[PDB]
Amino acid sequence: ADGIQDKICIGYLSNNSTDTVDTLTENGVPVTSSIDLVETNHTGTYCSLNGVSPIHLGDCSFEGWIVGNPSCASNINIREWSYLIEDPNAPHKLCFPGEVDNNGELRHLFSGVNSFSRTELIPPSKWGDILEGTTASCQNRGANSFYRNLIWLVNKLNKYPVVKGEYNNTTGRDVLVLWGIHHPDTEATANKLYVNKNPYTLVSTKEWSRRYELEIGTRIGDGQRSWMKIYWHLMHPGERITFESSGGLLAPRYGYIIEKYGTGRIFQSGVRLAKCNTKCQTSMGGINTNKTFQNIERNALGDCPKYIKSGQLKLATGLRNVPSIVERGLFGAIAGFIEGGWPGLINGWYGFQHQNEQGTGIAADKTSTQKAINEITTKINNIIEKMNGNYDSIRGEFNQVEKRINMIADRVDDAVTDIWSYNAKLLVLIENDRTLDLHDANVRNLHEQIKRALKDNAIDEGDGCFSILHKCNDSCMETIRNGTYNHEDYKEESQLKRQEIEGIRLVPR
Amino acid sequence: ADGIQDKICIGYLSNNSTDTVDTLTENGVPVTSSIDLVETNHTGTYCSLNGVSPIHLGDCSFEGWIVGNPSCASNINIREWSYLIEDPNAPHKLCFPGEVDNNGELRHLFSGVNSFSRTELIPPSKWGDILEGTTASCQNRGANSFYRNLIWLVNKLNKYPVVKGEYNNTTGRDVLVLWGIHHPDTEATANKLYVNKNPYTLVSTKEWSRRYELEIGTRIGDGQRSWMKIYWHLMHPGERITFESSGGLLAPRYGYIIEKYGTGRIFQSGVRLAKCNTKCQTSMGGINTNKTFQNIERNALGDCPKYIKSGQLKLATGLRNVPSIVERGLFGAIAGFIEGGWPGLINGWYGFQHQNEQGTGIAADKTSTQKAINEITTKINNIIEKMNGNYDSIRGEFNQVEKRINMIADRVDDAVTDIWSYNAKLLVLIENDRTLDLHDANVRNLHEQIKRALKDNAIDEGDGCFSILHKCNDSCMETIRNGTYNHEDYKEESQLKRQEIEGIRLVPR
Amino acid sequence: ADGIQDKICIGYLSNNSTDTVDTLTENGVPVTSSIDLVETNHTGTYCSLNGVSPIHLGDCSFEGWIVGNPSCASNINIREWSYLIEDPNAPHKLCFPGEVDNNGELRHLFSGVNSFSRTELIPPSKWGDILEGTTASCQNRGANSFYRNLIWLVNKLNKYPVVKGEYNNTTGRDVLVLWGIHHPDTEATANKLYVNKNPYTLVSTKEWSRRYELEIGTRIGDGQRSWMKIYWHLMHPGERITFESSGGLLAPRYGYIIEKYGTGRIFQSGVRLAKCNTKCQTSMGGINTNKTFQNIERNALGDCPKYIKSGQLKLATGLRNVPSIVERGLFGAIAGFIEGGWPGLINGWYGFQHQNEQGTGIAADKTSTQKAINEITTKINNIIEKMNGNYDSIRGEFNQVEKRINMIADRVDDAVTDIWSYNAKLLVLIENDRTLDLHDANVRNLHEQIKRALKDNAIDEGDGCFSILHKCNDSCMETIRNGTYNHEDYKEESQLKRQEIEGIRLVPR
Ligand SMILES: *[C@@H]1O[C@H](CO)[C@@H](O[C@@H]2O[C@H](CO)[C@@H](O)[C@H](O)[C@H]2NC(C)=O)[C@H](O)[C@H]1NC(C)=O
Ligand SMILES: *[C@@H]1O[C@H](CO)[C@@H](O[C@@H]2O[C@H](CO)[C@@H](O)[C@H](O)[C@H]2NC(C)=O)[C@H](O)[C@H]1NC(C)=O
Ligand SMILES: *[C@@H]1O[C@H](CO)[C@@H](O[C@@H]2O[C@H](CO)[C@@H](O)[C@H](O)[C@H]2NC(C)=O)[C@H](O)[C@H]1NC(C)=O
Ligand SMILES: *[C@@H]1O[C@H](CO)[C@@H](O)[C@H](O)[C@H]1NC(C)=O
Ligand SMILES: *[C@@H]1O[C@H](CO)[C@@H](O)[C@H](O)[C@H]1NC(C)=O
Ligand SMILES: *[C@@H]1O[C@H](CO)[C@@H](O)[C@H](O)[C@H]1NC(C)=O
Repeated sequence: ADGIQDKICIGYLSNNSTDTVDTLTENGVPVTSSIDLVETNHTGTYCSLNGVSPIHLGDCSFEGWIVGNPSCASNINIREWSYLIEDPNAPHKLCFPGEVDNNGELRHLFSGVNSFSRTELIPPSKWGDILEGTTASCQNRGANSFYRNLIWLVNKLNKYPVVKGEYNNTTGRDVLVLWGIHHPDTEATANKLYVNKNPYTLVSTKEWSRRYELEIGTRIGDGQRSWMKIYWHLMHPGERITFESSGGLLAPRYGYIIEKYGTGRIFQSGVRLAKCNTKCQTSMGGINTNKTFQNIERNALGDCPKYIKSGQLKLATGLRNVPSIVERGLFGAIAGFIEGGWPGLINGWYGFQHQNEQGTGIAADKTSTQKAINEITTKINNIIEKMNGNYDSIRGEFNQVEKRINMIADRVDDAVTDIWSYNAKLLVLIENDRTLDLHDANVRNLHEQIKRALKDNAIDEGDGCFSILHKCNDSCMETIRNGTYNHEDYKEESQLKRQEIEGIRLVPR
Repeated sequence: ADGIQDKICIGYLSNNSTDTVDTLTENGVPVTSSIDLVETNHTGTYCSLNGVSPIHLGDCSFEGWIVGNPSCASNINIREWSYLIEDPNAPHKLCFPGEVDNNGELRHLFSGVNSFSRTELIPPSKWGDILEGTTASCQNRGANSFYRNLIWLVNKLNKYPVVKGEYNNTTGRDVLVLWGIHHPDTEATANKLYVNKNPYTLVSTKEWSRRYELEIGTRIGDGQRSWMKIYWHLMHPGERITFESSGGLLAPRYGYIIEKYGTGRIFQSGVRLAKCNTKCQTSMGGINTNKTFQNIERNALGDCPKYIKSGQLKLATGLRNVPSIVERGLFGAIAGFIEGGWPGLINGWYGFQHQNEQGTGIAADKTSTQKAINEITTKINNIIEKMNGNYDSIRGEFNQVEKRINMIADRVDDAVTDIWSYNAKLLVLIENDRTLDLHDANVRNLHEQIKRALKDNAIDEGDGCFSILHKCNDSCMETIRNGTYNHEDYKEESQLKRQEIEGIRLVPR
Repeated sequence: ADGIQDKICIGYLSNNSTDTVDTLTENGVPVTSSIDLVETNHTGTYCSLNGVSPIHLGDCSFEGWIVGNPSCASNINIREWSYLIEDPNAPHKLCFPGEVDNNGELRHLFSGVNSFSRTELIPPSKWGDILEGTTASCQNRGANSFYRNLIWLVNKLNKYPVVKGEYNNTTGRDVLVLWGIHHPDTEATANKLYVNKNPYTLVSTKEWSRRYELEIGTRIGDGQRSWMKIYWHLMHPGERITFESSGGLLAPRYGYIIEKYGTGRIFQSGVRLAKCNTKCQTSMGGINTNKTFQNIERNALGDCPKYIKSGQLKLATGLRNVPSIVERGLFGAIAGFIEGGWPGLINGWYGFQHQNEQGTGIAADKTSTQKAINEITTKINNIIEKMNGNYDSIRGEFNQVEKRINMIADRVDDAVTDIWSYNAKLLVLIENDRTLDLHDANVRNLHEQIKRALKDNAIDEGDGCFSILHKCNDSCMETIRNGTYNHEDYKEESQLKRQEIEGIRLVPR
């Protein structure tokens, strides 16, 4: 074949790429590397959350558990929980027919509590010459009993003196106090249990006072015609609460001393509780990741990636080194192998390819490729580390009659997810174009430094290569790659060669 | 005239620019085309919403309609609605002076409902040896009557036996049950209507229980001194509800089986209900658009563009082809005509203008321009189609005494709008710079490919044009345009011409 | 030193930088100037808010103030407030033991009130033949007294006739109406004060009706064993309210006409009230800035920068004029002085540096720099001026029992702040890359312009400079700078010089 000038090319060195990204302007762009911004894996189980175990309520509802239905696990030894797991259809709810007042708010406050201790508020003896009602509805191991937290005060010897009890919160923390009223199905039952005419109960702190009378009538709860209503109050430190009754009162025995609460979630049973720990629990499973987005489950609690409605989002890190870059004046070469291999993050080289009489080869330019790795590392770290806010669900606990406020809370969570989801999808598409164009600008900048060093000693072939107008052996090549080439040294030889080339004619003149 | 070299210019072809955009860095930039991102057109009427008609409550309030004020249109035949339209001063509210308990919640749940069916819960005969009170306050076809949904139980022959009724929700769906209590103005009226001393009403499900006694005294509603309180509960499947009364109960007759509810809005009357269908209904009119933003009305319901506080936002799609582009080394030509017309999205071509002895002309480069159309299309489709979230108002239904929560919910809607408003205004400005810059970059790329083809056979005039150093007739120009021109074919002629040009002296040596 | 050709260099003229910023891809980039996007300075005091004074409740709680505890300053003369400052341990609350119903809602609506006036609802005479109860718990002006806004109706001559009174809202505005019920500690006290058996109060509008009976028993408030409960209603124009009692009513005397309410905040005492005015009040102090973000305090009210969780964010405006730009083909010079000084926005100039046999000098290119100032100004103004939404806290007032809605509101506030926080941090990083890159493109364009004018009469040195192939005295330099230089003028000279330099040999041939 005809003789050819020695040649040096500046551009990309990499292997063949398989994995593509999308950019705002282009689809299915092959690049040498990328990262996934979205977490899709999870444990598929309920785990501890940041070292703190949840409580699985098993066969019991929250209400049954918190009031102390003796068919439920006692909470005498509980110290903390991160979240609760509850069976919507748990069999053991309130053992004796009744309801809990404001129980959506109570669920929300006990969804997680970081410091919890059950405490005896008032000893059973304080109420005086009374006895304690028990019921087959609320059995303890086959014996008739009652909620662990309350005392059903009833007549002794057919008398019911006025009873009184009080509790001062001296614990230095918040204390949950529970009490109730039993409403008889008949006047006969009321007369029998409580004796006194027009029984009343009066409960007060220095901030509020409530008075309760009996609401007589037949109800349709299972296993009883009468009915109980349960009430609660969270006392701040220094509060005082007093109870007085001539009949009806289900007296407070045990309360809960609680600190750092409302910090959990009531998740639904089904998914299994496993021995494991995660920094982000969702209803599908626990997530352990350094990714800042997840597309698994909107219902999430803890140190979480933001949920987004998205498929995977691949953030380009490497090079667009495909055959067609030549149409933009860029050079690239493909090679299964180099030496010291390819850099991890960008997979991985700006560099040179040469040809002279001694042969061919490729060589990386470490200094420029390092500035690129730094720029890419800086970009990725800024996108990731600046997302340092709070991204678990915006969510509350609500009961059956709180549909409006439940709906609006869930909508605001959805609206916040919509802003994040669009922003994430666009940032990635935009930044992918900017990263690919950044690699191009970098190699073009290297190409211009070479152009500048070669001056009139080389023809710019417009494809990222230079044809050198003198003999350029491996030592010459290495002076070009290492920035020490001096065009003066070869001026005589180069002007003679340029003259010779200028005179060649494809069709004879 | 003096001799001139044949010439080819690479750049923009288009007609005159009638369309200006703003960019992050410049105002009033003329471009050959853009698209509007914000919808400003609407029907000015209330329409069907994605195939589902609303209900115009006409001269009735929601309360009147829902309890069945006989002056209001029966809902016996209604099966569904997308939203409600209500006159805030409708004359027909509760016909007999009264109130509906928790009516904000009730409004919110009935704002729209996908499957609705009225149902007779309990036959009027079940209540026993009672009669039914009617009233001139509630006339039906001129006759004294009562709400369709309730039965005013009163004595028969100066007897009022205890009445009982119950309803088992066996429907597989949610059942709204309504009931009330009448509170006499005097003990005399209470004795006359209900007979029994201290009459009571007891209503209960297995989940809750309420007991109601009469609250006697004169009220100020129009046409009556007495007063009614209406109450409701939404039963889930399997629930059971019982009624018992010795006087005062306004007994349940008709309830409503409902599925997929709380999905609507209660819009205010004034704007007219037209025969039409839209995917997004606002209080101003229906919006039928593929735009993703609207600036018409914040109160919007359905598959909606997100409401933003903004003027129109023009996204540039076409070319910055103005005379001043030459200051940045770019060529452009303005033509009222080109064979085959201009492309739709960019309203302009990348391409060529030429001059030689045969004459002058312009020609589109189809390959480059097509690549641009793909890029702009992909860009637009991303910006638009990635916004597939839920952008109608974050809003609820609240009554007069629910001001705080209403205020808060509205502020959240507004803050969400403030996020999207800024994001939209800025994205457009930013993306317009990118788009106009991308077009430049694309024609600079063409110009460079030609530069590379012509090599030393053309002088780069720095204005987008090359002065060709040989005769280049139409055939030769087509080889340049179609990428087959071979500089070697004209090497002798081009060298001779260059030598001649270098020898010329404007001012004689 | 050897003879050198005359030279002109195109690029940046400025002083040493001393100012750094970060970009998405690089940290600590020295720039000639930047601006701070985040406000960090505040008054450290409570000020008037946009000309409207707050109210410092001093040693009274809001309840105590609004009901008119005589220990609290009278609000007879108040016309408005922008916000309230309250001691959470204020000693003067309700002077007689009691509670205010729905007091969190009340706090929220009175948090700031733009038009307020106290008004006499019902003259004391209306209630008929009763006397006014007073108490040492509520002393005023040396004597037992009672709340300013209420009258404790008690018997006269051991009779308590049924009292009645009404108020019609004909103010055209909303009117806050307060009433109460006294609950005796004993039957003996009830029979003594009110005489009648089973005393009742009936309070009704045309929209609702409430009946209150006495709740007898001993409470634990300081200084009294009985208890009062206080109620309110906000009447819209046209509303009518009626009161009737046979014992217990604390009758309404003064109410409040209000307009544009719910607009404030209840800040906590501590920070002192000062004679100042600002547009944005935070719990840390007043903020008077045109910046659109602040990192001072999340609890902020008014015309506010958005609170973000961020350090300072420095937006690049000036030039990246550092020695290493020459590696990217760019020229810059550093100088202390230039005729007329540096432009303030970018600090300072695109321009020229020359050298010939008359000496060396720099000169600004005013036309290209002004374009850059316009571009940056336009950028800044878009970023700032398009943030014209509402950015103070998403917040409400709640009482102690309203923990869940308070937590959820505060969470929404936080999640909105999290969006703006990430967005502001990224946007500054991204725009800084784009600003410095824009300045680079601008000077490269000026350089290309000069390149085009010099044509073959100059050697492009690839560092921003041109070696001119002829003598170019200062007049010649000036024709280059002002775009009148004509290469034809120096063609003969330049070709002779080029041919000379081509023949020179560093090592003799
Ligand atoms: C709860 O606290 C109160 C104080 O608020 C206690 O009542 C005081 O009891 C002391 C004697 O221990 C008396 O000297 C005071 O006169 C009482 N003060 C008041 C204001 O009533 C009460 O004993 C404490 N209750 C419990 C269960 O410990
Ligand atoms: C509502 O459901 C209850 C419970 O299924 C029905 O009461 C049952 O009625 C049958 C027929 O008389 C008796 O044999 C059962 O013993 C009853 N069960 C209970 C638990 O009482 C009741 O009839 C249903 N009511 C209506 C109106 O459908
Ligand atoms: C409040 O308004 C009511 C309703 O307008 C007034 O009651 C009317 O008083 C007029 C004038 O004396 C009578 O002729 C009407 O018959 C009344 N109508 C009704 C329905 O009551 C009442 O006087 C007003 N109250 C006050 C204190 O101004
Ligand atoms: C550059 O390469 C030449 C040839 O290998 C070598 O002799 C010289 O030391 C190198 N200079 C630098 C700075 O590495
Ligand atoms: C390009 O134009 C030349 C000159 O007219 C023509 O003969 C040739 O076939 C064309 N080639 C292509 C690839 O269109
Ligand atoms: C440019 O420079 C020349 C020489 O200094 C001067 O005479 C002339 O007026 C200038 N031209 C313009 C257009 O400013």
